[PDB]
Amino acid sequence: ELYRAPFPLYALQVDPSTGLLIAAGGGGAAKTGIKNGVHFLQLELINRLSASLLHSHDTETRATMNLALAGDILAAGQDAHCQLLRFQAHLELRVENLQAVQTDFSSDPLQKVVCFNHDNTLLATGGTDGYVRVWKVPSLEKVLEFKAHEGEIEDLALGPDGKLVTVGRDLKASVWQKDQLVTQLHWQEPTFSSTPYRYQACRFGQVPDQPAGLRLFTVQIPHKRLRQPPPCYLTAWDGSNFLPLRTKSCGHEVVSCLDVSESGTFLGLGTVTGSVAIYIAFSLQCLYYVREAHGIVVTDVAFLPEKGRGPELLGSHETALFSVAVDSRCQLHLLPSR
Repeated sequence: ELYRAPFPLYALQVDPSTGLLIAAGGGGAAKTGIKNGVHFLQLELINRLSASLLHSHDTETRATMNLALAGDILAAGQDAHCQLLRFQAHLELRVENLQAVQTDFSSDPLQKVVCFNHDNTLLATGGTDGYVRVWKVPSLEKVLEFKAHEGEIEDLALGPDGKLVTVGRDLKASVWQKDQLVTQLHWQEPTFSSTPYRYQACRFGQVPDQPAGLRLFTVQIPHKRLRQPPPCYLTAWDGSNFLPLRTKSCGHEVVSCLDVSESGTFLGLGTVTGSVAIYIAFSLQCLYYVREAHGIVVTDVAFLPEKGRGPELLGSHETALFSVAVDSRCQLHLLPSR
């Protein structure tokens, strides 16, 4: 393992400019110290890539369940709230709290996903109540609010030219312009189909050097767990036209997380069983798979950035995926050179 935190990990971000690995989680059973927080780790090449705790930011009783990063600002989902933090280096790290706002309002509320728009002027959130809410940054003035799904929101993504994709437990995947529905994705719709599929993740990526480059990547999983579970699928969509270009089965292990490299070249997957995979995004070809790399659900994955401090750390290797899990561990996954 690269790092073992004092609590189960739920979310990961890698800052290209500072070279910091930001791992967040909670629900840790510990007498004194810390049960919930965000840990900032300095990545340093040594003799071999290595991680080291720089700053431990305590979140009191609130487990950080998701993260988004925008320059020096970190947005952190905690219970039914989104908290903002500013972080800067000097090696010391100064971490200021900024505003927070409640983003979910069910009878058992929880924020499930957060991300920025491109210019980091807006923040979009989604949770158990089915409402997408959009907030100005850093003021957290609410600018939009609308019902996106009839159940919990599982993921969302702000794409280029303003488009928002959302996926819920209501089996629908919806594409929005502000609060207006542009279209839905209809992949999900035989007679003896043992289970319907639901979309579990959604990410835009811009595949570099490709003229038909703009993509939306989704993951579909069986809605019901079955004795023999059917496979999960990874689907590449045209990012502008929303046509399904390629659908690849990606195993019977339930996919728990997706990430696209900053470049748009690579996809990372984690599963409920703790497995980790790297795919080539243009063709959905698996480059790397390790079964049960963790003991338990992989909660998030994140590539080493191709810009900033990343290249120096990567060395001869082609890319690096970090994974985190409920086992409180952060693993490194290196692709071979060339």
